[PDB]
Amino acid sequence: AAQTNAPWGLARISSTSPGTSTYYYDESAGQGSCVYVIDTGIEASHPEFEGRAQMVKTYYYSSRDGNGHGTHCAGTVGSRTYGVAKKTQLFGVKVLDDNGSGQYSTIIAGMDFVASDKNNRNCPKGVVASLSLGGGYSSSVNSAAARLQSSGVMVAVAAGNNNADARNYSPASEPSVCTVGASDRYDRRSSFSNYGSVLDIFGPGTDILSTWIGGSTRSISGTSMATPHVAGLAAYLMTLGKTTAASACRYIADTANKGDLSNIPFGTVNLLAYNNYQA
Ligand SMILES: [Ca+2]
Repeated sequence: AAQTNAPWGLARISSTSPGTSTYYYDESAGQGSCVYVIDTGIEASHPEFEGRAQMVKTYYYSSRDGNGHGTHCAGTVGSRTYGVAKKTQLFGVKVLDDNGSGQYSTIIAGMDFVASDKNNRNCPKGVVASLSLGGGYSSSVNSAAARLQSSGVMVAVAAGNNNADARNYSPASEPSVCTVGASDRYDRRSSFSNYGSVLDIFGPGTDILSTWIGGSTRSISGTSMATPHVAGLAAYLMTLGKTTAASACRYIADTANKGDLSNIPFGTVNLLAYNNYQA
């Protein structure tokens, strides 16, 4: 399949070189997988999701995304137009309020909640959890992500937006999950993106067009926007039979575009998520 004039990041994770705008992909498009977006929620009514999104939990007085963040990240995962894996099932878990603030212990709860709930869902092709959130370092927050991964969910986490070494941030530093740094449309590391030997992979993070609440779209930036590109890619790869939830971070690294980003500090992998479809 081909989707012309695509947001740059979808074209980028289907290309070897920057500077084009078509997204080349296999039409199975994540059918039969599932992705949990752990965030401010998902406006499931947004037609872009076409009936393929459900809130299934909240830790606040409402399950709605009243912030837009969770809706945008979810759109990059799996909206019809702006998503990677256009036919995956989406599940929302609202751990962030509407200003986009969550206490750790609520983030921990929602993470254990996925390890359990996946068992209430039909996801024959694999299950993925996309966490576009983080803060300082916590053994506990890290341990919750390592349980979610261990429970057979591919866990994708934002490396963080301070321009540092992500080894001081959580859940990013947790070593056993897949920590996602950011790039721009000219293959630069985004000027914020965190870096450090705990990163596994980069995906598109700077000027990412996706869904926003009210039915609407906006183009925002962050490792938060890079993270659901690599979650959706993993759903896409499960579904194709290439990899598995345990194995997907390694498979994505093995098949990445290798050398191609500017400003990988020393010591940070220079790897750019790639679907290997067109070549
Ligand atoms: Ca890893």
